[PDB]
Amino acid sequence: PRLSRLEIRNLATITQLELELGGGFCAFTGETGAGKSIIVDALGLLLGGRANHDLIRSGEKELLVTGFWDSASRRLSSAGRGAARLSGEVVSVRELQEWAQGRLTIHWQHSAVSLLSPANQRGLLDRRVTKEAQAYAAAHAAWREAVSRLERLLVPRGSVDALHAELLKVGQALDAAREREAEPLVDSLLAVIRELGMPHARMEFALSALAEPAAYGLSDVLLRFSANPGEELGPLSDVASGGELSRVMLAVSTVLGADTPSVVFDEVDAGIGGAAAIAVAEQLSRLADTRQVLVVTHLAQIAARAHHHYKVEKQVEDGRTVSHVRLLTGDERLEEIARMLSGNTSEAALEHARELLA
Repeated sequence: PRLSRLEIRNLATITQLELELGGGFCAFTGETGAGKSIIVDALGLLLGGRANHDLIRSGEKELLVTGFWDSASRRLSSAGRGAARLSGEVVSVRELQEWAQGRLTIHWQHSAVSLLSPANQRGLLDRRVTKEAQAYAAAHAAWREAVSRLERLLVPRGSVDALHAELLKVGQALDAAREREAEPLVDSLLAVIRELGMPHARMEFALSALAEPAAYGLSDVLLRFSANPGEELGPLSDVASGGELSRVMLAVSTVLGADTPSVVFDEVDAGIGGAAAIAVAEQLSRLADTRQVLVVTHLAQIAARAHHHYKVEKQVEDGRTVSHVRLLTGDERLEEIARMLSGNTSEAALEHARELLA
């Protein structure tokens, strides 16, 4: 159920943009900043993101972003208001978020409600030990019944104390499974991450013991990461580069899978190149075997692996240079790839382009 169509009106450098985009790996090249507005900035609004009025075109009163998979829309008004819609129905932004978060994932900018959320960091590990986790859940639920009944009432509490013993007993079994399955899981992620321009990345799952039992266990499960050799581990939110976060999100996404039909990465080509850039294009390609991945890129290595190569271009319209997008046919695409390497076609550029595409 990919994002089939995208309509943007009066957003930044875009007067009117109707984009039929679909498939697996979609690459946006050309005017990269413009591409970001389409893919990161615009789609961000559909996700129920901030109401950034800076996004409204320079001399315009209001912008509109419609997306078709079912439709969702976000309208920002220079007045100070706006509106969200789900299939033509004025809904609340909170509902737009809950709905769109089942369809879209934008990385770096919106990893917070995806994999970096406290609930999902834990989920990563807990879906490797479902048996133990379900064992806890059952124990915890049964214990809540005992506590409930006991509250409904010198008075015996014999059952609730036995159940609480199981709860801790089982709860500890869970932590043991967690720590057990953590290393192999961290190892599989690092295997990929270290090929994406972070050869000395370190990563671990940390269990934090809770004061009281949670519905999800006896401990908090946190994901800690350091990109460089000299650095100390820490939250993934503490990576110095947005691009680095994106590339770590990519790795996790291909290794363990994405949870939405469409995923967006911004800047995953940021601070890398050469070998590192090829490894990224390869991971993107694989994630696209099951998903629609939308990236804006300036590296021919990445573009050449796209199922669809879009070029963001510039045209004058009412004396103003606006943005325009269009699919690349094949030979036109080959030309673009060469331009991205050599900045203009050179028999060798075409020869390098030929290989990148194949």
